[PDB]
Amino acid sequence: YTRVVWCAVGPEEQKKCQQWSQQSGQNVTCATASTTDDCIVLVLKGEADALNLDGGYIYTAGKCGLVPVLAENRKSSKHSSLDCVLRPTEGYLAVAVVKKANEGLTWNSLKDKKSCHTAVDRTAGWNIPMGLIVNQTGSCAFDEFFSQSCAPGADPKSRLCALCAGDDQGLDKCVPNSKEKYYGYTGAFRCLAEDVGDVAFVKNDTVWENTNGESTADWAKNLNREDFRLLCLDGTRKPVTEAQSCHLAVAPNHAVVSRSDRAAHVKQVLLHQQALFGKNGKNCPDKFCLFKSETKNLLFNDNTECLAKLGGRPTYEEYLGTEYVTAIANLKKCSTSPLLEACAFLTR
Amino acid sequence: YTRVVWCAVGPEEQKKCQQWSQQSGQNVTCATASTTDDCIVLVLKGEADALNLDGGYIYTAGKCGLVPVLAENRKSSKHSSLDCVLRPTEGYLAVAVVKKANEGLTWNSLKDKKSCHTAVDRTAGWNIPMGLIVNQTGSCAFDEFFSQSCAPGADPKSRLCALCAGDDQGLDKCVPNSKEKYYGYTGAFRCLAEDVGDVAFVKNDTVWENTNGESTADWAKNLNREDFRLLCLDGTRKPVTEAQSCHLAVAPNHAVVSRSDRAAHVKQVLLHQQALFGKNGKNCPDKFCLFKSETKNLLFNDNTECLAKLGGRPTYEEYLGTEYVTAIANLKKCSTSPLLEACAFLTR
Ligand SMILES: *[C@@H]1O[C@H](CO)[C@@H](O[C@@H]2O[C@H](CO)[C@@H](O[C@@H]3O[C@H](CO)[C@@H](O)[C@H](O)[C@@H]3O)[C@H](O)[C@H]2NC(C)=O)[C@H](O)[C@H]1NC(C)=O
Ligand SMILES: *[C@@H]1O[C@H](CO)[C@@H](O[C@@H]2O[C@H](CO)[C@@H](O[C@@H]3O[C@H](CO)[C@@H](O)[C@H](O)[C@@H]3O)[C@H](O)[C@H]2NC(C)=O)[C@H](O)[C@H]1NC(C)=O
Ligand SMILES: *[C@@H]1O[C@H](CO)[C@@H](O[C@@H]2O[C@H](CO)[C@@H](O[C@@H]3O[C@H](CO)[C@@H](O)[C@H](O)[C@@H]3O)[C@H](O)[C@H]2NC(C)=O)[C@H](O)[C@H]1NC(C)=O
Ligand SMILES: *[C@@H]1O[C@H](CO)[C@@H](O)[C@H](O)[C@H]1NC(C)=O
Ligand SMILES: *[C@@H]1O[C@H](CO)[C@@H](O)[C@H](O)[C@H]1NC(C)=O
Ligand SMILES: [Fe+3]
Ligand SMILES: [Fe+3]
Repeated sequence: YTRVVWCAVGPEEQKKCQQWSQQSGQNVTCATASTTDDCIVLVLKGEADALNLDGGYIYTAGKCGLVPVLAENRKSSKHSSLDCVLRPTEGYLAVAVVKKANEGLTWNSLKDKKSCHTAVDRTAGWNIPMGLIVNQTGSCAFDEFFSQSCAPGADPKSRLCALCAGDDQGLDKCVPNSKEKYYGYTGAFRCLAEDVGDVAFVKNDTVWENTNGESTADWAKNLNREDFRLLCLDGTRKPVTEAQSCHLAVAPNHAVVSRSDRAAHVKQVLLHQQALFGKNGKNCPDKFCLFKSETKNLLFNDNTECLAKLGGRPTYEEYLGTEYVTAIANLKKCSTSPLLEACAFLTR
Repeated sequence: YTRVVWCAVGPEEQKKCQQWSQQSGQNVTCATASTTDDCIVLVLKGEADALNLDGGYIYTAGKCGLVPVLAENRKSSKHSSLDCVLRPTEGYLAVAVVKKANEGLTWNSLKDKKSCHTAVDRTAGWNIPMGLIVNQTGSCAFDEFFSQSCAPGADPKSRLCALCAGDDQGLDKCVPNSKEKYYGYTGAFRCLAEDVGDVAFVKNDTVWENTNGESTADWAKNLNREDFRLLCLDGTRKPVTEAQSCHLAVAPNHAVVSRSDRAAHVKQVLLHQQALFGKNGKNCPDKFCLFKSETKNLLFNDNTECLAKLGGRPTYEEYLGTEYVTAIANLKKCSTSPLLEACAFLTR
């Protein structure tokens, strides 16, 4: 079994993964589930080997005994010296984003507003904001804080899914995959853009990448980053240019996880797939580009330069950092997740 | 070591080999094992010298350090001028064959149909089809693709062996030798003919040789090649007459393999045995015919005119060709062979 089985979340990821397999000569093959949690179960059971996860999902994989292998790396501010694969990773910036023409809306007037979330359990979409809201209100009732939300992966019957749109035909509302119109960094921003929500919980990069002709998609085509502001924790609003002083927190980068027994194999194969199909890939763009989709962050973020090595011998705890682990642990006391309950005994 | 020890797969091949030995004055001697893999292990151990193999099996022999000696050669379309032994080899046409009266069945509707295979690891039976299926689906789960199969050599407990019938008393179901009813080119076609399966993976020649009174066997006696069609890769069906435009791939011809140290010896001896017992053999048909069995392609294909010389100094790679080698290597990423694991350990 030299093939590395990649877990694709949803049918759009599955098409890119099938492409990847064909061009990889089955050095990579595809399993699919409708959700990230399902894919974490596939890797647990050895029906799949790996997938690239948001840090919040890495927490779930970690509790279930999976390990981080390689981290997403985007273009930094300084070094063009060190190779991308050896270059220190820079955490992305979790921001709350509002329309500039919705004056009166601050961090402190968020209660019973409409929210857009990348999905439940994701770092910028959910762990960071809802962690802060629960901590500030001293209440576990984050499910009643917003009047209405789109938070893919929530209970589809609840107000947390009220604003989710699903497919073109409106099927699979609130399913935490890319077939849901408002799923992900893209989808949550599109949710704020089409004014379905008052606030979107996304990362700094998402705002830039979908404004001022930077995206070619018809909803994002004619968007100006002047029509948007960033809610800061100090109550103030600011332009999207001052993310560095107006962000909720710094997220650890999306990273690949595997079973321990498969990590070395998965690492070696990916370093080589990156060399062939990465940013400066021998076979990118004529054959296949690993880090490009229909600008819909399939398998990897489209802004991924390469997958980088980590420190020596890292656990999910070391990778995410003690602080973000404690913030997650605390928010999770207000909830139960099936996978966290199922796997709880492994790290207790 | 002037004796050439021939490896016979199964007891029917052993009877023909013993006959051959007797008539050869022990210029040829017989070893037997129950499977082709077992026979390749005998040659590895020096407990035998040689046998005639399908190209897929030649890949396994090759990885275990064996070399090709002489190729099967059947009647071509053009030259009756050049001697058979000097005449370029053409190589056979791997086809998917259906009943014409199973309308709706194309290459693209094959999933969870019933399949018939010559055996696991054979070129037309397995490598070509399952290579294409795995590449198209981007999945290594070829074992779950068909609902049920007969693929001799598969796990006898699995669905890949579900349709295999064994011997007349039903013993040794799925054993990859001629005692299994649906073993080989003949057996896989008989599997389609008796409607045990919806598709058979065989070569062009097998269809012709068992239809329109061409075979005298009771299952093949009353078969019309109008009641059969060829699945093409472009989705279309076609008559068995247009194999040239409706084939999965071109297979390298079955060929004799030996240890490197034994190739020249085995070559010299066989050229002479062919002269005595081949198609226009001095002693064929009054004493012994090397290229005739009880219509069971024993040791050699019955459609073999002679064994032909190869180009100067060919490896298994050069003989099978870079493209078919790549296809095999890629399908083998989805599997593990103990024999290939052992041989990697003891060729390095
Ligand atoms: C699919 O994966 C295989 C397995 O890794 C890839 O082929 C392998 O590529 C490596 C690295 O380039 C080769 O290693 C080389 O060894 C030679 C010494 O013989 C050295 O000169 C090179 O510097 C390098 O270390 C290796 O030959 C090769 N392995 C095999 C088994 O073929 C292949 O590129 C991948 N294909 C795709 C489409 O991803
Ligand atoms: C917030 O997100 C945006 C989008 O990722 C970040 O803007 C990016 O900033 C970097 C500098 O750190 C720019 O990199 C430059 O790339 C060009 C070539 O593309 C090159 O000429 C320079 O050498 C440099 O490396 C990048 O262009 C820019 N992206 C966009 C679309 O404006 C920004 O850094 C993030 N903000 C914070 C505070 O982290
Ligand atoms: C698919 O397989 C069939 C069966 O092997 C092939 O048909 C065979 O074609 C050969 C050579 O073209 C025929 O030989 C011919 O024999 C006559 C005299 O017997 C001679 O005048 C010709 O010059 C030629 O040598 C052979 O009889 C025929 N066999 C049958 C049973 O039909 C067919 O060629 C293969 N298809 C492709 C596309 O390769
Ligand atoms: C696998 O399929 C794709 C398209 O279907 C093709 O481009 C690729 O070369 C195929 N691989 C092989 C080994 O044929
Ligand atoms: C057997 O081999 C010897 C030695 O090469 C040769 O002279 C003889 O003609 C052969 N006999 C048969 C039956 O092939
Ligand atoms: Fe994230
Ligand atoms: Fe064959």
